[PDB]
Amino acid sequence: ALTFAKRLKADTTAVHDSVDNLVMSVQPFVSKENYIKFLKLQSVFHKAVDHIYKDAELNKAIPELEYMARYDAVTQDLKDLGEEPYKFDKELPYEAGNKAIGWLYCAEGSNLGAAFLFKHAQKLDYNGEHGARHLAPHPDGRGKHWRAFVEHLNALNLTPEAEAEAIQGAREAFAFYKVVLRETFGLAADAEAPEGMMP
Ligand code: HEM
Repeated sequence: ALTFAKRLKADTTAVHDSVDNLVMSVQPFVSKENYIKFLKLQSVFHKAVDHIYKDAELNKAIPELEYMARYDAVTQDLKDLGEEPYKFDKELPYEAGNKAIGWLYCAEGSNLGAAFLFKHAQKLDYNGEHGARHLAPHPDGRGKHWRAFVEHLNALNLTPEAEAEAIQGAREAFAFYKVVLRETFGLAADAEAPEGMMP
């Protein structure tokens, strides 16, 4: 990998796939009840990167970053389902520095992949205007919007030392996501999708 954005993906594809498999494994779209659990998980994760999107310094290296946050859309999705705002039990990670960049990558990247989730959400009468607001595509199209975001990432001009932290940060973001998922769907700690399952 000769670029920052590509190295991130490279060092996190395995953990990313474990996330994809685990989410699918818990049947988020099998019922309104389960979907609600999926929204709560999403809520927590996006609440946890809300301070990163609105990060002064980061908004200098990346334009309109703050406006890319999906936390509100998720809370509104919860509203549409008859649920009041959800709040995590434990303490929410509040990452900063280069490791927080990894978290940003994780959250922003998840948009790129919400297409699949968006499609299955729409099978439950949940679309970008109701219930699946947080999954709808960026007005400019997931592809474009993302490739652009990528330029900004590769633009930070982080040193190998910096990337190392950001990448470790991206792994930790993916790890947290699974911790919340397990708790939200009532699984044991360290629970994973059936071994051998492919995304
Ligand atoms: C079962 C649910 C999920 C599915 C089916 C899924 C699927 C995918 C797919 C197909 C892409 C393709 C993007 C493209 O090349 O156009 C992608 C990208 C991405 N996903 Fe997932 N994903 C899921 C959940 C998540 C979650 C919950 C996170 C993180 C908390 C995550 C983070 C990312 C990241 C960071 C990227 C960007 C990868 C890159 O560097 O191009 N995904 N995902």
